[PDB]
Amino acid sequence: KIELTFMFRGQPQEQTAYKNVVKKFEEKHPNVKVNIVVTSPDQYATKLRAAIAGRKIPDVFYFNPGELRAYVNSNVLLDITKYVENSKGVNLQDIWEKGVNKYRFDGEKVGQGNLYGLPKDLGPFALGYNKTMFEKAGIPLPDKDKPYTWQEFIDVCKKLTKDTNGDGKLDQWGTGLNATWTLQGFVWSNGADWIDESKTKVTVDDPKFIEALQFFADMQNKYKVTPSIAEAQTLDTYQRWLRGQLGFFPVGPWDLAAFDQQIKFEYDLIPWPAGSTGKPATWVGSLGIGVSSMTKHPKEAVELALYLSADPEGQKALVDQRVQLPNSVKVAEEWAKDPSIKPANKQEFLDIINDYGHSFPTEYTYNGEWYDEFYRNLQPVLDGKMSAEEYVKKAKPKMQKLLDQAIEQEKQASK
Ligand SMILES: OC[C@@H]1O[C@@H](OC[C@@H]2O[C@@H](OC[C@@H]3O[C@@H](O)[C@H](O)[C@H]3O)[C@H](O)[C@H]2O)[C@H](O)[C@H]1O
Ligand SMILES: [Ca+2]
Repeated sequence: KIELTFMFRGQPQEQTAYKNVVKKFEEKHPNVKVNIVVTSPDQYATKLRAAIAGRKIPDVFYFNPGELRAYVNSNVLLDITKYVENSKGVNLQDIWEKGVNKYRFDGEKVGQGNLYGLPKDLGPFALGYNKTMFEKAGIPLPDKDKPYTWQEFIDVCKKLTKDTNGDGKLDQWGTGLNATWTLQGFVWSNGADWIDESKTKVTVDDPKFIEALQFFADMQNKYKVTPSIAEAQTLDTYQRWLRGQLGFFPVGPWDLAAFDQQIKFEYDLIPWPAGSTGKPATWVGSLGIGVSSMTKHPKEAVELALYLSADPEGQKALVDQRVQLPNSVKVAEEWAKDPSIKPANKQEFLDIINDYGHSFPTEYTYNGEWYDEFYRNLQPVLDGKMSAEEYVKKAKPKMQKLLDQAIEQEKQASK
């Protein structure tokens, strides 16, 4: 008799897994029907923005932690605190505190107070390597604790870059990193960031940032340890990693089902190479599961969010289907130690969460437009047509204007 709309995003394997788990919810609650709206990850922001702009908000939906404050100011997210407290058996205290706190807001600041969502997951972005490739090449395996230096990383990547079938053409490469998702770790481990400590000033013109960005671009253009510009256009580097053509590529827990299906070589996880700080860095992602402030069925909507986020049955199903690591800390710790479940160094995911993982800079700001502007015109740097130094000088004032506007807009919307 009750109908809920559940809006979310995922790669094909994630869509299938969540659709399966929603069906399990519907078996458990036969009086609730869940109507699904699902998109690809890149489509999602646009489609959710449109829903909110028209005030036709789905009952339950994914959202970005960087939108939490804006969504509260505009009365988008229901305060679900009391529903979560009253629910049978639920124990959020078992869930990653880092995850739960991203969706708490006390009226002034994030991290404390009322719950406005539940964590879908934590998404530590690890570095994988192709063990099959290393062993066929006779290269000593990477250490699972001590990061490569940047120069050591380039050195091994060069050794891996070769013509393996002897037709005279390179057909295997050290790596092929996507700047959108992998620049951050090089920037951070080199002691830089997109913004200052106060999160109000753009700092991409820091020499440490420039060094990190130029190093990144140089992997393709100078050190030549990646497919060429044309080769990556022909077949993108994620696909080339699946086919066993690349030595190194990132791995998120959401990748595991796709990798189970398509990757035939042995791979394992390692820390990211470290810049001047000598400490590895990468991001820990998260999405929240929120409830529409205007839902006609808040109890059932929170029950769906809880089933996906915290319920041991719903959680076990998601972990079994290899699209995330457990939200329960104790379950995650014994998961990581189970050697029958690969990669062998699953533990690296937990090390990222507990130690060297950072948030995206936009998680700190009222909106992300300032950061999107950095990436919007970045490709000429990546393709060697413009220096890192020249680009960040040009981008910085455009970014700063947008950031200033985000800051002002928060002041206005929170009045
Ligand atoms: O193009 C290959 C894909 O890109 C890289 O992933 C980057 C993006 O991460 C996934 O989203 C993960 C979720 O967002 C996190 O905040 C949350 O913790 C996760 O559930 C998107 O599907 C990707 O576009 C990887 O190399 C590969 O998956
Ligand atoms: Ca060849």
